[PDB]
Amino acid sequence: DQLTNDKARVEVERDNLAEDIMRLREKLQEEMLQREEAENTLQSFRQDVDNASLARLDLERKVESLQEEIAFLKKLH
Amino acid sequence: LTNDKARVEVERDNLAEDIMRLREKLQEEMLQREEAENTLQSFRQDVDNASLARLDLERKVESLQEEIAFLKKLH
Amino acid sequence: DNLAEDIMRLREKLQEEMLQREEAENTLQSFRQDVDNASLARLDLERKVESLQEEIAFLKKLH
Ligand SMILES: [Cl-]
Repeated sequence: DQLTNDKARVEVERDNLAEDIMRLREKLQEEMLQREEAENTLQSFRQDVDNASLARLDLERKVESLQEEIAFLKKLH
Repeated sequence: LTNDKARVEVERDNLAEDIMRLREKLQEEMLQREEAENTLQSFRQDVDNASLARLDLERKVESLQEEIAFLKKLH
Repeated sequence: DNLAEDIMRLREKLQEEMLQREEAENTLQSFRQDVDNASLARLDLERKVESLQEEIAFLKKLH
């Protein structure tokens, strides 16, 4: 009968909508995870950069000292 | 046949709830995305500053090397 | 009918978010390369500074 077919069809449409929403949800969650990993990696990079800043500071101090010494040695000559 | 209407109302209500949750999670995702963006720009600034600083440091080191060579030539 | 449309809308917005995230991770990779290069240059400058200290010590020994 056409009635049962129409009923089944309506149910199928409902199922399509629900599935579509599920598809969006899951993809969104994938984006969430990837975002999280990206954040972690970026933070590691932050740490690395900060350490590099420390080392660079030390090297700059050393270079200043060397500049003073060279300055004096040039004063001598 | 009011039951037929009731069932439809139930289905639509459930679908509506799903849509809501989807919207909320999407909004949160957008917020976190904003966060990540700001953190990214900040990190870029840090990288640029670091590069500039060590460029200056490189030039200073080179100048030091030159002065050293010049002083060593006097001996 | 506000379900089949609000679904397409959220889908489009989601796609935009995905593209955004892609651009973001690209930028992140670029940052990775930057970090590597920075490390190389840093080590190089460290060795240079060491050498400078040695030569300075030499010049000081000459006096
Ligand atoms: Cl450095």
